[PDB]
Amino acid sequence: MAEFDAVTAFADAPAAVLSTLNADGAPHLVPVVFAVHVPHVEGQPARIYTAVDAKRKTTRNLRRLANIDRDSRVSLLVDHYSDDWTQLWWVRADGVATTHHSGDEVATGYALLRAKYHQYERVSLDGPVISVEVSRWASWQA
Amino acid sequence: DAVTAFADAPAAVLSTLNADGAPHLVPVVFAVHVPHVEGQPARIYTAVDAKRKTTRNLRRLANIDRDSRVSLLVDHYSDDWTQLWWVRADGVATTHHSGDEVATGYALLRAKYHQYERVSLDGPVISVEVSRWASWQA
Ligand SMILES: C[C@H](OP(=O)(O)OC[C@@H](O)[C@@H](O)[C@@H](O)Cn1c2nc(=O)[nH]c(=O)c-2cc2ccc(O)cc21)C(=O)N[C@@H](CCC(=O)N[C@@H](CCC(=O)O)C(=O)O)C(=O)O
Ligand code: NA
Repeated sequence: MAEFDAVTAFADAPAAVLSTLNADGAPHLVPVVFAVHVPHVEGQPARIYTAVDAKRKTTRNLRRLANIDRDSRVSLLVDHYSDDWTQLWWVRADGVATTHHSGDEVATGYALLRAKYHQYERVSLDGPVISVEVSRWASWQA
Repeated sequence: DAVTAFADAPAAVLSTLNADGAPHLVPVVFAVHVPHVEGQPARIYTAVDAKRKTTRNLRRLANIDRDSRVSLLVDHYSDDWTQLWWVRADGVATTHHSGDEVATGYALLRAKYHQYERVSLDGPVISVEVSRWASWQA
């Protein structure tokens, strides 16, 4: 951990990269917007929420190629890049992802995303929510 | 042109596998060489440079030496969500502690980043041969 508040810096950033494992164990990367929920009690883990944008579809037809549901281990990285290399920093969060189609976690993820991103005033939230339980934080600065 | 967009971007995220199989992520500056040779994969180079670090024996190198399979992502983010795009390169990485690929990587890095003009590079270079490209734009 570098000497800044890594969780706040990660939380305040608008975009992160999400890494999941393919079926054959190879890495896979997608960008995400997200919102961090900081623990209520000391010792409890942070959780990170991201929603998947969904078009209206049949309940059991369309399929997703990549797997979280098969392997749940994920990592998320926020980088602050600048052409001025003195201003570089990053924060990584490693954890376990769970996909939710209804229930508390969907409601919580939509609410937190709406609170963070003004854009969701005009972009609907209709898809499933991935919740990541963070087990390790790392950070670095220039 | 996904490949050119990726190549021109200043930074990417690199994913490697830890010993236990779990994903590891670190940001990188990089340079892409597309050979002008039919069937040759694109090659991405990144180095262990002078940005502050405690060791040159970084975790991502140990990972690559264990399991060569990597992915790298360029994201183009904007507050205007109409301007979003990303490009992902999946491939096979090799670490180089000496030899031709070290000099090739340093040279391509310097050609792209003015910031490296006056930096002495002497850490290892990773080269990645891309097996697949993927892309999306808003
Ligand atoms: C021990 C070591 O830590 P360190 O000396 O603090 O490493 C700091 C480097 O990651 C740091 O110099 C680079 O990220 C800087 N850096 C670049 N550094 C470069 O050398 N080359 C680049 O192209 C580069 C680009 C870049 C762009 C954006 C940015 O924000 C930073 C960038 C290490 O192994 N680092 C890892 C990342 C941290 C890590 O994984 N640590 C372990 C714990 C340490 C251990 O394994 O015991 C963990 O969290 O599991 C690595 O770089 O692969
Ligand atoms: Na709370």
